Amino acid sequence: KNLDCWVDNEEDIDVILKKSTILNLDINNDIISDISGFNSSVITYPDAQLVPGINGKAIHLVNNESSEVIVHKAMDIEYNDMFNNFTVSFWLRVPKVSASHLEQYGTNEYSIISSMKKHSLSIGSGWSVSLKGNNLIWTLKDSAGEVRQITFRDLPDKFNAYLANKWVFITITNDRLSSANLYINGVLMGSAEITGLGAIREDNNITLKLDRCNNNNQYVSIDKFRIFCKALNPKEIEKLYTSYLSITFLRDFWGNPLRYDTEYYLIPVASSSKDVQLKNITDYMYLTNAPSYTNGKLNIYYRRLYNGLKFIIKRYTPNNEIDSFVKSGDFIKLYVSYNNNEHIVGYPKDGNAFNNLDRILRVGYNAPGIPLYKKMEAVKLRDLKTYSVQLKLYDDKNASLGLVGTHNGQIGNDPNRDILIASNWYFNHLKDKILGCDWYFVPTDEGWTND
Ligand SMILES: CC(=O)N[C@H]1[C@H](O[C@@H]2[C@H](O[C@@]3(C(=O)O)C[C@H](O)[C@@H](NC(C)=O)[C@H]([C@H](O)[C@@H](CO)O[C@]4(C(=O)O)C[C@H](O)[C@@H](NC(C)=O)[C@H]([C@H](O)[C@H](O)CO)O4)O3)[C@@H](O)[C@H](O[C@H]3[C@H](O)[C@@H](O)[C@H](OCC[Si](C)(C)C)O[C@@H]3CO)O[C@@H]2CO)O[C@H](CO)[C@H](O)[C@@H]1O[C@@H]1O[C@H](CO)[C@H](O)[C@H](O[C@]2(C(=O)O)C[C@H](O)[C@@H](NC(C)=O)[C@H]([C@H](O)[C@H](O)CO)O2)[C@H]1O
Repeated sequence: KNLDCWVDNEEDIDVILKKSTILNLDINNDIISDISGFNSSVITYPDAQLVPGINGKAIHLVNNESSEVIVHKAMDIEYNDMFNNFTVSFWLRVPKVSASHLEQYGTNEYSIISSMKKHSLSIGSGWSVSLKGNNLIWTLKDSAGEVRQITFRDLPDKFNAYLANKWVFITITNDRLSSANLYINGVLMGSAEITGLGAIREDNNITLKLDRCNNNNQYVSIDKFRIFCKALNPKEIEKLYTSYLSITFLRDFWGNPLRYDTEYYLIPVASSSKDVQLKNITDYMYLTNAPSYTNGKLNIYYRRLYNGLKFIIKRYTPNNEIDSFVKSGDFIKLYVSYNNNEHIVGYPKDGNAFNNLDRILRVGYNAPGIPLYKKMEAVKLRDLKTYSVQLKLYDDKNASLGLVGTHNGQIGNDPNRDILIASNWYFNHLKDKILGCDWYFVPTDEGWTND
């Protein structure tokens, strides 16, 4: 803590994050402003775009020189990082680079955030955040012209990868008396020795914009951009990361808010390589293997997306109000979209159920006279870091029919399958690290396109 900023009380992480923050980009009524107490100024150019963020709206940048945000560092923070420790933390969302783009822009490195005066592949001093292929780069440069750099390679499985259009949380801490550490989602991804460079003298503006990017199509989103005047520690990091994740909103596979009337494919967290298939209208659902995509020469692979059943969420009692956002604790009707029709998902009174308890879900059941329970509550009962949802079924008396999940079993002469069910069993295993009632809601997205 020798080169850290504040000098008061080294115990309360919550209070430490606040007191040590020196720049803080928040967005309110469509304006980006600094919300640390320093009131640095931010100038939002004309083509800076706002999109859903992990908690309110975020900044979306596209590839024209008029899509940018500038921060004019205030008087009393202007120089902080010339010698002291600083930490930069932000949420990022980069689209899965298409294999074509990996071929033709894979050696093109460009910035998205930078404190460092630029000129025709010649650089000032300061730092930048840059992308080159599927690499995320941190980069410190000092008055003498000396550089320190971290290069984090994204894993080759894009379903899991940090640079494949999911929101991820970046934090970079630089302790001038030791290292620069690169974290993603609270984990240490990369690091380098920064002992030895002196005097980081940079631009008086922090700049948000794509810089020297060859692909006319790139975009990226940045939220909650923040500068602390210290190398935060991982226990500080963990707390900073989870603080952004308030349960009150459910999220889609990408980290964006869960909405009604929109098509999502279901993929189970515990079985991420499966899609949902349906036996027949009126019948059960089961897990089947999704088709996968590999490419050797590019070192990349993913299970493909956009097949299996699409579902749609609707409010139980719906009509007049304005929130298209599914709140955890909301009661919904779940439907399957198959040829323009909406077939509600439910469990009919007395439908088979393994063992009398794991109730086999049914798509489109219509047996006259037979009650069909379809009131669901979508909830976030665990695993906050994972953008996943749980779904609870009720019968028509407000008794619980269980969380939605699967159960291996056999039905008639179809083969062994993992059939979708509703069961109260899950409710005793809620601390498990992996659970079978955990769902990803996946909407089509510009950022992910199967090649
Ligand atoms: C199906 C099941 O195992 N559990 C369902 C549960 O059923 C019970 C019952 O057994 C009980 C029990 O759990 O309730 C009670 C029983 O007294 C004890 N045994 C003793 C004396 O302790 C067993 C025991 O604890 C079981 C665990 O359940 O463990 C052993 C075992 O001793 O038998 C442990 C052993 O190491 C295992 N061996 C091996 C090599 O793995 C075995 C073995 O796996 C099992 O024997 C078979 O899998 O388990 O627990 C049932 O035994 C009972 O069965 C009925 C039977 O179904 C029925 O046919 C029979 O009727 C018949 C006679 Si006749 C056909 C000749 C006419 O009647 C008997 C008795 O009634 O049913 C009980 C009903 O209550 O019931 C609940 C309902 O709420 C659930 O169905 C349980 O299943 C879970 O369902 C979830 C979704 O609904 C998931 O699918 C779970 O699956 C995952 C998961 O966690 O989601 C799926 C994962 O892929 C899987 N991964 C891995 C790595 O395994 C996991 C994993 O299996 C477990 O999480 C633990 O690792 O499950 C379902 O598990």
